[PDB]
Amino acid sequence: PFTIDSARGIFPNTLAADVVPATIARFSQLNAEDQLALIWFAYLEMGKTLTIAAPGAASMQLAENALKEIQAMGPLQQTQAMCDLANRADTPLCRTYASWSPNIKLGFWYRLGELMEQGFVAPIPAGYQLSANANAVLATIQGLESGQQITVLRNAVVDMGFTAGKDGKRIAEPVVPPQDTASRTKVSIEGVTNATVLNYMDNLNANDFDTLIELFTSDGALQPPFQRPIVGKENVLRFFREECQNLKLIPERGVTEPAEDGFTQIKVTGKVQTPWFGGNVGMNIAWRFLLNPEGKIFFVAIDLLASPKELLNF
Ligand SMILES: CC1=C(/C=C/C(C)=C/C=C/C(C)=C/C=C/C=C(C)/C=C/C=C(C)/C=C/C2=C(C)C(=O)CCC2(C)C)C(C)(C)CCC1=O
Ligand SMILES: [Cl-]
Repeated sequence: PFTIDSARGIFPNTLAADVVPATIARFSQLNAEDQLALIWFAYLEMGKTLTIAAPGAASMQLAENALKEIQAMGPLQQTQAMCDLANRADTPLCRTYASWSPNIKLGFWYRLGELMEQGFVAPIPAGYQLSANANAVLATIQGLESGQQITVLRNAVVDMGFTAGKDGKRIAEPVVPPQDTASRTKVSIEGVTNATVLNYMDNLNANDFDTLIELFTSDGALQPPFQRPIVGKENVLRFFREECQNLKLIPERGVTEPAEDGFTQIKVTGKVQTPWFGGNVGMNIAWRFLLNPEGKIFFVAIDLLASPKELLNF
């Protein structure tokens, strides 16, 4: 209850799926052309059983100029551009890409994937064989749960491009209006009646970010899977609006314990669906909340769990 960074240690029994950042770190080592081929291979294979939702209209408009620029290039330059992104080279295209929210980056690649499939953008060379390191990276990915697989792909997409500057322009999709109060569902969590936790889940499921942020302490933080804590209301609200639209949180069960100085720690496990996959992928998630004496959120971590055996009382 003293520092955000120390709160990261609550519920240390929770086995997170650290194969995901392990696998990203291996992937990130690879030659850029192998990075692109590996993801193309993983995307095609995944596409046999799992269809990516179409990118939204707003997102596509925001990426349109950059997409058109690539499509207008000669094939060799197309491949160079894609390699630039994967290598995190400093180019205008890479800087533009880095200004984008994850969803806009994902929609940019969705479009390129389609164009590569159709042959209008330079495809991976015919009969391309992955490097030794890359083949093993792909094998690891394909052995993971689908929730882990899609998190690897997202993290690979988000990592591309080049950031120059701390206060650079941030482009995101427009913010959706909150769900009308009448049509809102309420979660039920075995063992957990805590109104802060329940309001957290319900407000996020309604896209009600302005209500959600009011649950947090001024200095409070939210820690997304495999990322550092996002600290303070401005940054946490920004993150909700840019990256947390249209989720479906399906918490199942939890456990509630005292913490130092009148705090309460609560762990919840359940599933989450992203709008990119809907009900076809349920990620196994834990939430770990540290609530202050008045019930506001000082810290919440969201963990992708190593396996379903990590869900409480499987
Ligand atoms: C790149 C590339 C390609 C294309 C690749 C493509 C098109 C790839 C597309 C990949 C896609 C669309 C991946 C989407 C992943 C989304 C996830 C993991 C969302 C998780 C959300 C969670 C857990 C949120 C949970 C949360 C909860 C519960 C909270 O309580 C608080 C909020 C928080 C957010 C933390 C080609 C195929 C063209 C080949 C070349 C190439 O390189
Ligand atoms: Cl998402």
